[PDB]
Amino acid sequence: MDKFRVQGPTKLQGEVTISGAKNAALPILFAALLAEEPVEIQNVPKLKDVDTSMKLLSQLGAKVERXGSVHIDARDVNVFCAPYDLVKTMRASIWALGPLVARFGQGQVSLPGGCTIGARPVDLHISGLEQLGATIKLEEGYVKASVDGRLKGAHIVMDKVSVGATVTIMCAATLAEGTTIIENAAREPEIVDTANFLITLGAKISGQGTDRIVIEGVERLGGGVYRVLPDRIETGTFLVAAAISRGKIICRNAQPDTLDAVLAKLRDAGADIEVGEDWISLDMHGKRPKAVNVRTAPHPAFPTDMQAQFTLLNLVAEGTGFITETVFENRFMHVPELSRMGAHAEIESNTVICHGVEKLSGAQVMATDLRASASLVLAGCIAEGTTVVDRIYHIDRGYERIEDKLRALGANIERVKGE
Ligand SMILES: CC(=O)N[C@H]1[C@@H](OP(=O)(O)OP(=O)(O)OC[C@H]2O[C@@H](n3ccc(=O)[nH]c3=O)[C@H](O)[C@@H]2O)O[C@H](CO)[C@@H](O)[C@@H]1O
Repeated sequence: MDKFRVQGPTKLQGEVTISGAKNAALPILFAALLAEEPVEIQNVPKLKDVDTSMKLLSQLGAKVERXGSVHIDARDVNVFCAPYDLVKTMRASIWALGPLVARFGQGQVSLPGGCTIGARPVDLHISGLEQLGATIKLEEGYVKASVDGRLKGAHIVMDKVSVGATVTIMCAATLAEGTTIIENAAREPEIVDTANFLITLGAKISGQGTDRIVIEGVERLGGGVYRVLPDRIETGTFLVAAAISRGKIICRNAQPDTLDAVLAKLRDAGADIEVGEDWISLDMHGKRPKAVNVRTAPHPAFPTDMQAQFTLLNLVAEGTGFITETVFENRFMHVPELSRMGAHAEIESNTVICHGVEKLSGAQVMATDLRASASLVLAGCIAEGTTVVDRIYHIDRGYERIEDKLRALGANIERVKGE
């Protein structure tokens, strides 16, 4: 079991180049199952989930390869049951279902894996596909969908906002007969990116980025070339790294408009932030950040994917701040671990009350999920002494070369293989 051994304290400062969004690359890779011509996807991060997705697509019969850019030729896909081992290791696998039923009339996928930060049901994906005409049966952990002929467009009012289900419905709708209107659609930047990728292939979609997406189905999608947008969560993670470090960082290959809420909160924490067309700089001017109150919610509000990181920020900030997590019900797994490092926090229902301390102490901590793992590594960088983060495999799912990137900022980190 690989771990990260981190020696602190170290001030993280310098520059970092942001990789493509984990969460845009993934839905785009699965959306490629709809493509009847080859596609080249550029700026795809080298992440465990991307590798898993490529193997999954290959096992469905698509020709897949990469390198910098990922190439997919799904013309001859001929297997419609996603392999269990690949499906259970990440959340993104659920996205193989919609394209398979929309293009081939059938698809079978086991319930997905991914961070265990909640029960994470897929009822909205199922309900959406059923509204488009699919028949779905759940048996022995597999979601089995089928339709005789094409799906048919429908006016779907999502009764809960969901990033993943919005993607499932939007992608499947592109091959349906007629027009689909998705109400209460998730507005995340990755939904916009996925929609634009689909449009590149010939899909007819509008409203992406708003609560109402309209899709006019077409007979078939072609191919194309598309570059994935920057990872806003990786960007926020490194901005937080600089903030808690009382340092400065410039993030290159960034997309500032995907982070309005996060940047505003960092300014509230005392950060001096500037933005360019494709970069973001943060400078603490050597000052300890000020605690902030945060409430997570769907985009454009503060993202749940930055919650663990801001929990860390508050725990070393001046004063008391709270973070209310409204999106997932089991996303405070990092709190007990940070407490092992000297943090002062109390959990009250869906809110963590943080009381910042001057400095954390190194300790043996356990990564419990993706964003928690990144938060513990950052904690290790600023803590006094040695920190060992166990089960760091979690970090490889969403951060490309975080070890190298942190080292370039001044971190003393070593990946230790086998205890
Ligand atoms: C691979 C990927 O893109 N992952 C991101 C995506 O996941 P994901 O797509 O799973 O996020 P969702 O938006 O769907 O989940 C949000 C909330 O809706 C619930 N829900 C979701 C689907 C469903 O069918 N029924 C249901 O009840 C969830 O369990 C959760 O309580 O968005 C999340 C929220 O911004 C991020 O934190 C994840 O990193």
